[PDB]
Amino acid sequence: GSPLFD
Repeated sequence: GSPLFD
């Protein structure tokens, strides 16, 4: 849901 933590 973000480039780093979904």
